[PDB]
Amino acid sequence: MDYDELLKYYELHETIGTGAKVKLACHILTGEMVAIKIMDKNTLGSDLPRIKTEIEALKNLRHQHICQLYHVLETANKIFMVLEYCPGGELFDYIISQDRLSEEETRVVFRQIVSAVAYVHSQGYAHRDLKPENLLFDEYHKLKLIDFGLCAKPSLAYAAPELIQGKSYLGSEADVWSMGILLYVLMCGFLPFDDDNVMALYKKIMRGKYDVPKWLSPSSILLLQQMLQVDPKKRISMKNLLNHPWIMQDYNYPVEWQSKNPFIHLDDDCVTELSVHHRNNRQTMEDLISLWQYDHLTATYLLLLAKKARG
Ligand SMILES: COc1cccc(Nc2ncc(-c3ccc(C(=O)NCC(=O)Nc4ccccc4)cc3)c(OCC3CCNCC3)n2)c1
Repeated sequence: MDYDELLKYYELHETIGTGAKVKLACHILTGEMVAIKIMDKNTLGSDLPRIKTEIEALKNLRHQHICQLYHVLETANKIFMVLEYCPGGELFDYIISQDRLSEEETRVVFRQIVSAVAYVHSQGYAHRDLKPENLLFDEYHKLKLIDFGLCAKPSLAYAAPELIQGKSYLGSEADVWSMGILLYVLMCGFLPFDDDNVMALYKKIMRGKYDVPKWLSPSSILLLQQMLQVDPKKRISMKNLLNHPWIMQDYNYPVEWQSKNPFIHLDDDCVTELSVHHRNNRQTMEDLISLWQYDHLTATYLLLLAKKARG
C-alpha cells in the first residue's frame, strides 16, 4: 500500500541510511539514480507540521551546493522525498579517511560550504545544524549541503554557545559559529571542543578556548578567531566571509554564492525530451513544468537536466 505509487516511477535499491530511512533508487524514465527519504506520518506525530516546513524551504532552495529535491509523494502513511543521490558520501567520512585536509584542500571545500550557507541566508533561512554529516559529495566530487535532522528554519559539538543555553539567537550567527567548527575539523581532523561528558563539553563551548595545532598557518588561526567568538555580535558577518583574505588566497575572487540552477529559465532540450512522454503539446508542457508542483513531471524535468549536465 505505502510503496505502490512510488514503484510506478522508481526501481528501489538498498537502504543507504537511517535516522527517516533513505533508500537508493533509480528513476525509471531517465535511468538517473536518486536517494529517497522515507518518513512515517504516525511515527512523526506532533513533529509532522515541521516536515511540511522543511519541504517548503527545500522547494525554495535550488543551488549548485544544495542537495536537489525532485519529487514529494504523500500516501496514507508515508511522506517520500526524492532527492539528489551523492555517491561520494559524507564529508564526515572523507575527513576521517584523509586524517585531516591541507589548508589548500580545506579552502577548496570551505568555499563550497560558504557558497551554500550564504545562499541559504540570502533566501531568508538559517540551517542551524551545520556539521560534516550534513555535507555530501556528488558524482563530480563537489559538496552538497543537506539537513537530515529537520533543523533549518525560515550536534552539540557544532552548536553555538547561545543555541545551547536556550537564549534567543540569530540563525545566521549560529551558522557562522558552526562553520568555524567545520573549518577547524577540516584542518585538524578533530573537534576544537570535545569531551566524553556532555556537561564538561558544554563548559568548554561556553568558555571558547581551544588548542591551536602547530600546522595551522597564521591566516587560518585569524579566520578561526573571527568565526569562533562566544559573543555572537563579535562573529564575522557572512558578507565579510565571502571576500575574507583567507578565503581569497589562491583564488582572488569572492565566493560565488548566487544560484546557477534556475526556476525561471527552462532548458529547451529537456522540455523537448520530456514532451515525447506526454500526449500534450509543447506549450502545455512548459506551463506545467513552470508550476513546480514537485510531482513526477518536476522529477523528470530536473533529472533530464542532471543527465544533460553529465554530457
Ligand atoms: C556511497 O555511500 C554513501 C554514504 C553516505 C551518503 C550517500 N549518499 C546520499 N545521497 C543523498 C542522501 C540524502 C540527501 C538529502 C537528504 C535530506 O534529508 N534532505 C533535506 C535537505 O537537504 N534539506 C535542506 C538542505 C539545505 C538547507 C535547508 C534544508 C537525505 C538523504 C543520503 O542520505 C544518507 C544520510 C545518512 C545519514 N547521514 C546523512 C546522509 N545519502 C552515499
